[PDB]
Amino acid sequence: SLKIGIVGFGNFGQFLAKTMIKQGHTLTATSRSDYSELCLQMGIHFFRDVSAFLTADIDVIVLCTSILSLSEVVGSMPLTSLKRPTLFVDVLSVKEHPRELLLRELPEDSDILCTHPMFGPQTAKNGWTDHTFMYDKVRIRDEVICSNFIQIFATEGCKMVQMSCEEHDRAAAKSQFITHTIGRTLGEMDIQSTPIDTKGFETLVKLKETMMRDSFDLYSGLFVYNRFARQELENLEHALHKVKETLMI
Amino acid sequence: QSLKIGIVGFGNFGQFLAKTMIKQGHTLTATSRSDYSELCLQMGIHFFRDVSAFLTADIDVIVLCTSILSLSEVVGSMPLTSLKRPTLFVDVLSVKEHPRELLLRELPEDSDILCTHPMFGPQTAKNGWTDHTFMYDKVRIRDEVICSNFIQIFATEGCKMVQMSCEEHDRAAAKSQFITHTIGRTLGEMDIQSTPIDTKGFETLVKLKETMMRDSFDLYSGLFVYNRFARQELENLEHALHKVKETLMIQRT
Ligand SMILES: NC(=O)c1ccc[n+]([C@@H]2O[C@H](COP(=O)([O-])OP(=O)(O)OC[C@H]3O[C@@H](n4cnc5c(N)ncnc54)[C@H](OP(=O)(O)O)[C@@H]3O)[C@@H](O)[C@H]2O)c1
Ligand SMILES: NC(=O)c1ccc[n+]([C@@H]2O[C@H](COP(=O)([O-])OP(=O)(O)OC[C@H]3O[C@@H](n4cnc5c(N)ncnc54)[C@H](OP(=O)(O)O)[C@@H]3O)[C@@H](O)[C@H]2O)c1
Ligand SMILES: N[C@@H](Cc1ccc(O)cc1)C(=O)O
Ligand SMILES: N[C@@H](Cc1ccc(O)cc1)C(=O)O
Repeated sequence: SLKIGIVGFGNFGQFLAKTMIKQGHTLTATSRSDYSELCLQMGIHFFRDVSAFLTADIDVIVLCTSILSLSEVVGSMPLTSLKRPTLFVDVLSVKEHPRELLLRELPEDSDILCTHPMFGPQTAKNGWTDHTFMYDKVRIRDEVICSNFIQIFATEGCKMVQMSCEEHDRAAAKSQFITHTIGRTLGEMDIQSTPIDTKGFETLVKLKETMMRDSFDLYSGLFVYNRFARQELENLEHALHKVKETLMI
Repeated sequence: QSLKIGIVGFGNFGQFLAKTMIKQGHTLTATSRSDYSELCLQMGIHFFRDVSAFLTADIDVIVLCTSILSLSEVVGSMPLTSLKRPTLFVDVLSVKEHPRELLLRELPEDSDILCTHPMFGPQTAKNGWTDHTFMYDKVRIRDEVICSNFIQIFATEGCKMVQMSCEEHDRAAAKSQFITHTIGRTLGEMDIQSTPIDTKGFETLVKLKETMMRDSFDLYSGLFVYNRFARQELENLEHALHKVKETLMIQRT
């Protein structure tokens, strides 16, 4: 049982909180917007003031804010007020950025665990089993607390993948970022089902619908803060152009 | 007497009203600028992200719970021709001449208008609404049954029921609640602290400060910008403080 504080209690913060509560951990939260009533509903304590959140009795701080805002959020936190050395976990969709920034900004005696649960409310509605949880033990000295946190995902059946933040971003730029870009592009075309949909087109409509559920902040953070994304955007754009020219001749 | 109620603006006060409406057995729908999907799931409310879908739902009464400052933009963005049926619009803004004038100008003629201000909220009616004041003005009512069923929501909670014009409301609110918030905001800027030797009077001021600082600055701003009688009351406050101050100087001398 862990005392887990969520920083950024939005869509994915709430998603993680439901399962950690179910396992019996003690959850608290803080966020830019006021989630007092939703935390009341869920049965957890919300701290309108980040300073009171950080002086509380807390084993793990999970950074669930948007990629775009992480630097501002960490910058606004009075981290010297931490009672104890504390494990910091990030769940951002890109990994080199939070690794670099937490190593730079956190107090040195705070541990760092960089993760990406490769799933969320769209793909893992009825549980985490067989979805991938990527993690990088960036700066761990309390292996007990870190293992307790990682076990949250192991006991839910996740496929557990240790890899560096760099290898994550290289792979994510080719897969997740391309998938979102295609979903977003179909969203601007506003593709719609017809009476003669093929199965392939049905999957694309569904892919469009699920990708459009993520914020534009999230999508844009995949591009801005993954140094490998720009070339994958080029690869996609160049390939489409080459396909077009085989048709145009 | 159980209603299909849609709430526009599911923020701090919209949620406050919904809690008691759910307790009474009403069926609630909500829409808002921000996404309250999860919280509405918890409370059993049907949440529409898009106001156009909101307006085609099965709604008896639409309750406008957006900030004073945003009412004009929110109503303006509503495709009001999407309305399935003539519908009662209720306003719960803390000032009243403004929504009354705007809804009479903007709403479809066939839609009824009840202009209200519950003189209480999360800070003062935390443990129930009993013997708090609920003000209302029947601006344009033709279906008396639905209007009466809505007003019943507050009467059954033990509210003090005050029928009064929107003008008379703003006249009284400029002299009272605006002054109260101004004093609380002034004490908040002074950041007054408790002391070894607090008197009871000072204790109530500290408490008043804390309660007044819990409302949004948008709200406090709306009390002044959209009440044509607030400006004179802010002058009367400064004028009174300076009158007291000068008598101290004369007493000093
Ligand atoms: N399935 C998923 O959605 C998923 C999966 C894996 C990882 N992630 C990652 O989890 C994190 C949150 O994802 P999300 O889906 O909830 O959507 P998101 O739009 O990326 O992030 C929303 C959260 O970021 C906060 N936020 C945004 N801008 C802020 C700013 N200037 N200042 C302070 N706080 C700000 C928001 O606070 P408020 O809510 O209080 O306004 C909210 O809590 C992201 O880093 C995402 O990359 C998401
Ligand atoms: N005790 C009270 O607080 C109390 C008592 C009586 C009457 N009232 C009145 O009830 C109404 C709500 O008050 P409140 O306490 O909840 O705080 P408020 O700050 O006055 O209003 C908050 C609501 O206004 C919405 N909003 C603000 N700016 C907006 C904009 N440009 N566009 C669209 N929506 C906007 C917000 O939408 P989102 O939440 O989706 O962001 C939120 O729902 C006010 O008119 C107030 O005068 C309040
Ligand atoms: N939100 C998607 C997955 C996802 C996870 C993280 C991301 O960064 C992006 C997408 C889902 O429900 O599975
Ligand atoms: N929000 C405070 C004060 C307040 C009352 C009425 C209002 O219209 C606005 C603010 C309360 O709980 O009472």
